[PDB]
Amino acid sequence: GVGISTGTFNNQTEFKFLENGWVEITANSSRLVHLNMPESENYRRVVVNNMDKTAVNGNMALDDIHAQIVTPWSLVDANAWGVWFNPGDWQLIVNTMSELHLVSFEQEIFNVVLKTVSETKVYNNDLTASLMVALDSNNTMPFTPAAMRSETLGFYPWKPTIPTPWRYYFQWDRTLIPSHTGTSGTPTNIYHGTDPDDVQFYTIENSVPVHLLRTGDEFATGTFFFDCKPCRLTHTWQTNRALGLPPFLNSLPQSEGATNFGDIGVQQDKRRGVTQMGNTNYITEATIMRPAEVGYSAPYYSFEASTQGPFKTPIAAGRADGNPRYAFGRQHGQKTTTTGETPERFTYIAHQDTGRYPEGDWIQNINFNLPVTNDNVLLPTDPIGGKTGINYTNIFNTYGPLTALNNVPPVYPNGQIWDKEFDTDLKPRLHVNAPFVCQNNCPGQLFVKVAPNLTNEYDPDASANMSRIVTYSDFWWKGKLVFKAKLRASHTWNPIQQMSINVDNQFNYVPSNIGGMKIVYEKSQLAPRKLY
Amino acid sequence: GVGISTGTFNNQTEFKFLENGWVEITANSSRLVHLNMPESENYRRVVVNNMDKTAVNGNMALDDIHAQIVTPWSLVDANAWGVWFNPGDWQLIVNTMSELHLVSFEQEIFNVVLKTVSETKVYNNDLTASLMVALDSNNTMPFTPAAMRSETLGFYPWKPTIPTPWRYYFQWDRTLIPSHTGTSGTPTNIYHGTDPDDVQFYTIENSVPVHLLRTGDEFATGTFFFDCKPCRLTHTWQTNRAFEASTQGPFKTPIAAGRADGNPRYAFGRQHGQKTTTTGETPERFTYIAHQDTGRYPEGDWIQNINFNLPVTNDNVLLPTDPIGGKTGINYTNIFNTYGPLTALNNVPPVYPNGQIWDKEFDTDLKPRLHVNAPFVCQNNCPGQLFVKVAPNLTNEYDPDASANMSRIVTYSDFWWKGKLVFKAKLRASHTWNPIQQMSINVDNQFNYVPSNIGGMKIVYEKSQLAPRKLY
Amino acid sequence: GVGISTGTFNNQTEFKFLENGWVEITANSSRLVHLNMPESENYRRVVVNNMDKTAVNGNMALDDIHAQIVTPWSLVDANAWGVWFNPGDWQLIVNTMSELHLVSFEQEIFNVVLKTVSETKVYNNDLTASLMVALDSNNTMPFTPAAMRSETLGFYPWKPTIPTPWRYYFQWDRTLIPSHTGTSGTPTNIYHGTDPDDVQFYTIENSVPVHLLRTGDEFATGTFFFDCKPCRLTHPYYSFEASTQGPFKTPIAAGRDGNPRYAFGRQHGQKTTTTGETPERFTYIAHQNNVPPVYPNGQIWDKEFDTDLKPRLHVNAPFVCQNNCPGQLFVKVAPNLTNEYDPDASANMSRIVTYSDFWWKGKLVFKAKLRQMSINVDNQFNYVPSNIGGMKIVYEKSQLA
Amino acid sequence: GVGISTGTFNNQTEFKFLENGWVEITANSSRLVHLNMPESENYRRVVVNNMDKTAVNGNMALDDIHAQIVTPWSLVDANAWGVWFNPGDWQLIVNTMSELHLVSFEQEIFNVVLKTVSETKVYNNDLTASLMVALDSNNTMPFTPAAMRSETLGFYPWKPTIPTPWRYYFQWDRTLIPSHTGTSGTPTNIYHGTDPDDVQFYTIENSVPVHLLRTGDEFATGTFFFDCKPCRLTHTWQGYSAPYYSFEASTQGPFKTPIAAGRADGNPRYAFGRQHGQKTTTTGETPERFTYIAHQDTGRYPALNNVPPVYPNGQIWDKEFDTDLKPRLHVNAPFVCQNNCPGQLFVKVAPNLTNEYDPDASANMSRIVTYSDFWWKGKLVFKAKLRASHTWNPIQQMSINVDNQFNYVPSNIGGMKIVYEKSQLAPRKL
Repeated sequence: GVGISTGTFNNQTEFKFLENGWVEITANSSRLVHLNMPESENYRRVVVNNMDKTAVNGNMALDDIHAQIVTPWSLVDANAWGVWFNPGDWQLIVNTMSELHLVSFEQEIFNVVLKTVSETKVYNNDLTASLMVALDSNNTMPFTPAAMRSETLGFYPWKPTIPTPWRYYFQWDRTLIPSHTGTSGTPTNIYHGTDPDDVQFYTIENSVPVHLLRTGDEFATGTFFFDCKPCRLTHTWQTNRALGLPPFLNSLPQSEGATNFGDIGVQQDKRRGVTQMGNTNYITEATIMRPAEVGYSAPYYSFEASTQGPFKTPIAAGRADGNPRYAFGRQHGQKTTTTGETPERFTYIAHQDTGRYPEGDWIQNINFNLPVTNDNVLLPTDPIGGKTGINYTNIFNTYGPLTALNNVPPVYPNGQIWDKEFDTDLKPRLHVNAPFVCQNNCPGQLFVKVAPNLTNEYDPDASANMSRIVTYSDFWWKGKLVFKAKLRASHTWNPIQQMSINVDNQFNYVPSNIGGMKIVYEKSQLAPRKLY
Repeated sequence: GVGISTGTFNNQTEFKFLENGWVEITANSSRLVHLNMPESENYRRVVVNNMDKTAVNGNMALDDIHAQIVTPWSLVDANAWGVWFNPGDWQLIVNTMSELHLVSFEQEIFNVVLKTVSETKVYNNDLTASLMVALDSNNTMPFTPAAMRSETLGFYPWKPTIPTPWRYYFQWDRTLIPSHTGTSGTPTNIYHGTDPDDVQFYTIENSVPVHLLRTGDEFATGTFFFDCKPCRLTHTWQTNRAFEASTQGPFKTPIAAGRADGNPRYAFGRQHGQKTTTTGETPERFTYIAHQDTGRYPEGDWIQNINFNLPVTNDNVLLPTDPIGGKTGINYTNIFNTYGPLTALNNVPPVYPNGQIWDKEFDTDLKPRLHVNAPFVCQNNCPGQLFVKVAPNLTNEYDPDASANMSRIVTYSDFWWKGKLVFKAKLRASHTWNPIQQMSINVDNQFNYVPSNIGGMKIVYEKSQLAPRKLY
Repeated sequence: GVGISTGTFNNQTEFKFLENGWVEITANSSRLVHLNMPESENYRRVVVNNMDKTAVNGNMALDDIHAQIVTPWSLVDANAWGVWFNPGDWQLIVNTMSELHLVSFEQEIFNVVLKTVSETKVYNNDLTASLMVALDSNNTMPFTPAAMRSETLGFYPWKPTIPTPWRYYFQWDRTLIPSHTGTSGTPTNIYHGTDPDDVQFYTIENSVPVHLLRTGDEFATGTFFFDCKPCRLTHPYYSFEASTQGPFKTPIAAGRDGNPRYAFGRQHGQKTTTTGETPERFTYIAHQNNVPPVYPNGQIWDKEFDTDLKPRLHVNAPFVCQNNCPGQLFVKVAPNLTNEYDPDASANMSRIVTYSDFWWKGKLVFKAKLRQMSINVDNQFNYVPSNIGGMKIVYEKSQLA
Repeated sequence: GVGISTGTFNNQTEFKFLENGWVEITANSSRLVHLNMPESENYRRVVVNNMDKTAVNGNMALDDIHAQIVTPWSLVDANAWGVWFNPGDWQLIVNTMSELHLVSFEQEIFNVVLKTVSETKVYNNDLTASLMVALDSNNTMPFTPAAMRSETLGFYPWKPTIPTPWRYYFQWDRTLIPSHTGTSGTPTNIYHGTDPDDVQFYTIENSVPVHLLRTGDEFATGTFFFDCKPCRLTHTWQGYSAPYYSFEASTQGPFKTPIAAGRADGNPRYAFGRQHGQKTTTTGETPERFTYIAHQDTGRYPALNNVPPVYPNGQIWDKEFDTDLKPRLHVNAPFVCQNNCPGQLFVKVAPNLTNEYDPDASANMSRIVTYSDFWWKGKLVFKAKLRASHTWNPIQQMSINVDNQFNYVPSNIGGMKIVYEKSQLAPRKL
């Protein structure tokens, strides 16, 4: 009936210790989700067009033009680490466990309450109204991970949260020919409408079943089961220079201090080993053959254009090029007592040395005369196309059959957990936004809406928008996300880097006088691992 | 559903007589517990400082500096004698029993009502709203017996009661070098913040399973079972003739048996024994002069020289009259400590109605031999503290990116709490020719035990260990 | 749920004839019972003293002095003949029956309704509030026959009734030396307070269980079986003794108050449409060893004394329970508290003004043995309604033969 | 609970045909019934007296003196033909059938709604209040047929109906010597109160069980089974006489001698309101009337044949007299309940008291203004024999024609009426 609860709030996380060094980490997350009725019941098609800001030359990268289908429904997205683990739990994971698997995910909506507002304001319960709830178990709707906008559920168990108003991209065609400031004339900045071939208009009602929960009953998702490959919570330091057998040292130092270097015994042209430079006798640490290349130079801050306008070419590993910058609000880590629209921001400087240092690169001639003359070496000081600001490494790619790379580290609290794999015939090696990638199917997106609570005046033939009783709902959401992880072992003599509270970072992890809270970013790959 | 009563009120107590002179004393108690929504929904970390009062010299003892996590939850606590027994039941216990054992404790929250106020005031039901209830069965949270502040459930079956807003200590560092009036200058009185090594921020949500109870629901704490050693309800007459500081600042070194010092003074309010029709904020107070005569008497103790010449000369005897440290007012008995391998002590008596029943044993490697505040000490585990909080009834205007405190429909709950506490007690036997002292109603104490014209009750303290016992 | 009926009203009397001239008489009675909040939620101890009147010489007999524990609980008492039989049923009983046995008794509370008042006035329901009901099956609480104070349930099936606010005596000591008019000076007339040996402060909360019925729930006593002897339907003046409690009239076992004089209000037989505070009154001049039943105001049963030696008859009831008597039923609207309650504040708790209407249904079984009262022109209009809905129940004799 | 519907509306007349020429006719009827709270919760002994109108000499027939017990309870009565059969089904019955047998009657009160009125007026539900329902299965209470006061349930399934407030006769003694215009002296015209031998103050509470239906409840009564002799829908054309317009004087004043046969005198003249066949959109207080000129020629002009049915206003059944010797017929209903009759169903809304109540105050109690609406469903089962065409010629039949056409279909402003229809049509050989 009305007065009987239908579920238990639970935000614990158990660590269940299995045989042979595995821990099943069960993350439970519970949230009171608050949902206003939509602005309009009708699906809208809206084009955004900042021609005004892109027509001023040089502002090519600020291109916000897109089309989207604004939708009445709202989405409950739990795909972020902060929804599940607190800083203590994340510490216990990263400091002690070497690899991490997803196992399962499930959701429950329970204890729905519906309320109506009447004008002072009086709030009255509507026992007859219903929360409309839909689960895309089949992944027929366009996937929309809310972490890329920081519109996931809130990361504090106590605060209530709100679901993201749903929307998805529509077709559009655009050309934006770039232009520096001081260009002679206006480039062709124009919007070409939409290709009829590419139209896809989706609706929740026609695509998936919908449940009219009312105040007294639950919605529950079956246990979805992942099959993803392990994310590894440990980072690799070995550049190409640090793979294989180091040279033998003949004059070892005989006293302490940095001044007392050791020296290889024999001249560089009389050394022995394998180089991959057929015409050159010099065997050096730069020239000696290595098994393969760790990381790759990629053309940095390259913007590339399709039918739908320009976009940045992503890069798999950063050195600050490549490293991700997260901007986030007060639900999701910023100090809740701060005023102002301005988001808090961090840049995740990962530990791993799979990146590149472009200012150190160079290319030189096949002849390889040793003290290379000016005409025979292209340096990062040298201009391509006469542009002093654009050296060759900006326009340069060395991906190849020998490139080795790591998956992106987890970013706590804002980074995605899982991502859907593309339906392309040829699929990318990695996704730069989440560690785990769903191979064949991914957890169904959960859509919520409050039903149209009509008034007596309604006439469908009237042109104006329908009159609705102003309704809102609160529903408790409970998630259970299960991981399986392997405890580390101390192979080295020396201890490893670890996350720790200290005098500097102390008060980031406890509330303030007026109860303000924050969640700082914590690095997810601390222990070093052996690449070779 | 809504309209069905989900549990029965019961405040009886049953003396069920077992074989071999034992009794199962079962004490049911039931209360109407009134709960407002939190002052603010979020956890706060609040530092109290009273440098204004301690900086004036000689007021070292008045140090109140601490840090605490103010928590939206409220705590329901039954760890006090007056919750369970009325003066007649206690009379029967103290006059008839020789020893007392704790057996079991259980709880139920039942008949939850949720109500909201709209502006004059008009009062409406919210059948959809829910009371959050959490039981710390594994004792993850710090133990906080409300009896030491006199914030337990009320001691009257019929009056309603309130749960104490929960809070717990958060680590702080402090130094307060003591000084007398007439010291040269202000001594070191500074608050050093918090050691990062020691931070512990607990939340009910991350630690305890939280039950939501709408108006039709129940939450029964299952029967917990104690294993504590007996508490003697008898006092030994025989004797042998037959401030310190640590990281957090100064505290008094407790004493196990008073004569004075060492005799506990209890300050309590109108829920907890004060004449309920009194006026003003002043607490009612008693000092518990226990019967047990094992406590020493410093005004009659002296040290004398090993030579032990009978009429002592002055330099061969130390008296309480003699200064130590040049102080006219302090003598050797203040520094003197006699505790050694030979020392024997009795466990602390029960203090009706304000005293605790049980306390959690310390998780130190080496345990104290007794606790002053409770007669029973939970060794392996203790009954889980029960936390309550009405869930946030939000308005339509909520936006979590807004920094200001969330708007909430003013909501309050009245829920009935029931508990059953079981004791096992042994009857006494007359060994002496003479009778023993027994508590009774007399011409003096008569009107303490019955209401007044305007319906005002009081509960007077009653001595527990009335009958004498042989030490040896 | 809320909207489901939880019992059936019944006010029929069933005559069921058994073997050998015995007949079972089952008197069902059902009343709508109205109950306000307690005046104050606390137990009070209140002393009545009327020295203003009894200090006048010659007023020894007008001594109202006592002490009592005024209690929030209210008592539902059915212990009077008028609650069970209308005058036609009593006519059958007295005309045809020779002797009467009390067999069994049961009660139920059902169809509880709780309502609240917001001030004009609007009467909103409260489905969450509850009615406390308690039953003293073990006879822990002091026995309180409401029929002596004319405080039972009402005698008409259709008029709603109220329970009596419960109270019980607290010990006091008094001396009142009697004096006549024309005495030389004031006699000794003083109140000594209370003896500590005699103190007994009972509470319903500590002594008996309590059921917190909301609205959709019922309460039933088990059927109680009496042990009582049969009642037969066939046939120093003004000496006052001083206890420690003060002076009291010595009861006299037989008639020519003298013969018992009953004073009663509109619920209990006075013409319902008559005005004023003045009660209706009669004196029951019996024809006659044991006391007769008095219809409608007389008691049915009483409990025997706890003393070792026990009275041979009770002047106030025909039947006397020897081992134990039916449990008294107590009721109390639970505290419907406001949001501002501070229990450490001195003042009384602020309560939402709430009231309850609940239906009481009793069954009482008798056994009688078959062995005249009649309507005539003078008494004709006593047993029928008046033009404006008036009603009365006149007194009727019992030991006719 | 509250939100679940308890039973289903049904107003279908079902004709089930059994060979050997017998038809089982099941008249389902369903109504929405509206009930206000009583004027007072008290039983009241009211004497009516019109000595003013009867003191004018010659006005003996206008005598209206009686005593009655006005009762808070209200009566749901379905004992009339129009409650069950629409005119088309009645046409089928009178045209095709020859005789009828009553088989059974059952009733239900279902989907109860209780409401309260607050002062503009604002209407609120009261889920806790209850409707008191009482069925007198043992026939303890006096029999009160509502048809002769035109107080049965309404005849249209769509219009909601009200139950009649219940009342019954209390004994009185009244002498009225007759007179005429020009009589010199005032005749004896006085009221003698009542004699104690005849006093009977019945009350529902003492006589019947009562069920307190809240909102989710139903009160389905049992299935009563009649045992009456057949009623024949065919008239003889081939008698007895009596004193025209005689009045007899028992102790309870003059009353007309009923005449068992018709031709005006003997032909019953009905008078009825808007629920019971008058054009619903007519204004004014005047009732619509017809005189039922029965076809049968048993009367004479200045067993014998039974009274015919009078659709829509006439009774269906009636109690047999409790006297030792019993009448040969009743002038009001075709069927007579030989030794038991269906329980009268009494309905009341229980007192919804206010907080200020004091039962020792003399004034009337202060109740919350509450009213109920409850659905009523009944099922009346008949057993009937199809006729046979023994004559050469066709017999008279009920039919629609250009004159009576617009009696049977509604008007533009939504009006309806039910004109009477003659029941006994086919001639019968004596």
